[PDB]
Amino acid sequence: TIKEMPQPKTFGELKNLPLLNTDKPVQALMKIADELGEIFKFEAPGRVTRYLSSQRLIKEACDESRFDKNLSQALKFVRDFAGDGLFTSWTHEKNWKKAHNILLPSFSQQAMKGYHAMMVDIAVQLVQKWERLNADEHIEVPEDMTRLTLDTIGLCGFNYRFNSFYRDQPHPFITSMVRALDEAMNKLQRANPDDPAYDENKRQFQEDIKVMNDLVDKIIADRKASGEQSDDLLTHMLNGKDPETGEPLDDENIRYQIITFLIEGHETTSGLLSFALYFLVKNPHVLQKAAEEAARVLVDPVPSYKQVKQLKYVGMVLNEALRLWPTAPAFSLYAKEDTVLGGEYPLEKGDELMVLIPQLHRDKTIWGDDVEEFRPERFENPSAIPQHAFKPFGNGQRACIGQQFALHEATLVLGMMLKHFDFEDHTNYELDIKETLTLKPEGFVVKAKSKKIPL
Ligand code: HEM
Ligand SMILES: CCCCCC/C=C\CCCCCCCC(=O)O
Repeated sequence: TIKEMPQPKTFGELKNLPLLNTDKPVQALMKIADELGEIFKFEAPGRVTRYLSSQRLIKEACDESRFDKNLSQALKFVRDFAGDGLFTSWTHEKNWKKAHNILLPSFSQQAMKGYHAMMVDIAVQLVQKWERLNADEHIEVPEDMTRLTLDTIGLCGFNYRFNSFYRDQPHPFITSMVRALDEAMNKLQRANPDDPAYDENKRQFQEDIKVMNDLVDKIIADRKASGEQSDDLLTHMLNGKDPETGEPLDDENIRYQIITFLIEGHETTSGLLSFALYFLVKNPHVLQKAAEEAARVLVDPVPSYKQVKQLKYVGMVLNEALRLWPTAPAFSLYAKEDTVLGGEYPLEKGDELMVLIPQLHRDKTIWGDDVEEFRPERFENPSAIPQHAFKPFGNGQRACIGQQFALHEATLVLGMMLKHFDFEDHTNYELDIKETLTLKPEGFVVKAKSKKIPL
């Protein structure tokens, strides 16, 4: 048969929408998953999506023959400032492919290699920021993670120096960028968008959207007036030609990929670093195993692309951190054509599936009776993991492009951190995940005793 689809409390016209009225809608969703199963329908006025929690359905939607990346309502609100950079453009849309072809070359094994030196530059500034601290003082973890991640993509990707550690308040781009994500996320719970009480908010949006674009204007500016032969993301953006179309990328699009890269390729990573340092601190053995591994690979003052390549264990910490709290928490798909999802559910073409990744990772029939446990080891043999079971980086062609960049910077700095530093959970931090589309622990702070080792 057709089963009728499960689906939570409705409120007349408001449908399900009053359910999502919260700061933590993805958490609220996980909860409703938990209550409802492996697939439920969420309907709001105008839209309708099905959330998918279960590996069985997921792998079925992960099939490119049947389901293309769809722009979820979130994305569409991100799309007002990201237009059609890779993140927030349809698959069937000239600029997507173009920018893939044009822009991928910047993520290949050799590029990783040149990027390395400049990662280190950063990860050093950090280590040093933490080494210059006095007794009384703690580190505000996800704040400083964010200082790292952003300066890194800046220099790696664009050879601009945000100079985040030269500053004690978060960076103007960070601030207007956060308020933009927060906007996109509230616009999702709005009964009535055109209400006059949201006028102060639309103004605030344009204000921050500008700040962001300003910084691109500074970035492109200073690439003009430069002794370059940079081989980064920007030179490719600005000068590659899509071998499929012979064409290069329009100014308008370039300026969307700049914004895209400066957001998506730093926020998700610092999220990880912080969930990572979280579970470490809450699990003092795991910390120790990985802090030792580390002592004995990073034998050099300053690490090296291959040195990072051996942090076997610390890449395992990271996968797990990402397994528990996937910091880009969902992707979206439409039905390419009418189908039936696991033999039970009739989809019309156009239908919006939507993958709760943090629930996908908690499918107990895949991972064991103990999903909520932070066990890096479950990542001893990559082999054992069924396909479509650990998708923290999306699916098929529509997949994190920055992936191996990300793991590489996390693995890098995590590792250096693990090596110069004793980390004391001084306040018994209880985990608070802040949502702004992506996820990041909030108010997570720690103390760091050095092992006075220079660099
Ligand atoms: C752990 C940190 C990261 C996580 C969890 C992550 C996760 C993701 C996810 C889930 C998607 C797909 C979203 C969707 O399919 O709708 C994605 C796509 C994308 N990501 Fe990441 N990512 C990370 C780091 C990065 C890095 C560092 C960059 C670049 C420097 C980056 C750039 C991109 C781009 C351009 C896309 C769009 C490509 C496309 O779909 O055509 N991400 N990433
Ligand atoms: C290009 C800018 C980067 C993208 C930033 C967003 C990262 C992941 C998107 C998360 C979508 C999660 C949806 C949350 C609530 C819902 O689906 O209703």
